[PDB]
Amino acid sequence: MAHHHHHHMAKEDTIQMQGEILETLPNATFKVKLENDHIVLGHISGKMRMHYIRISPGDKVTVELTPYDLTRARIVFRAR
Repeated sequence: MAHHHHHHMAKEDTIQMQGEILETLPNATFKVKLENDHIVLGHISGKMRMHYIRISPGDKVTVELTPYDLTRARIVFRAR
């Protein structure tokens, strides 16, 4: 196939996007609505989430999403 380009992506760029919890889910994942009205699923990684106070609807929180994986995210609760 003439000059067939290899599907091998480079330069990973993840984006921290900040909004508020629209809905709490017991799936270790929280339905977070961002300031753009775009709702993304911010998932808490690690067993810390069980010990951590589950983030109630109406709490503002940051998450981190690859623009390609916009459907999902990882929670970014800013701990010191």
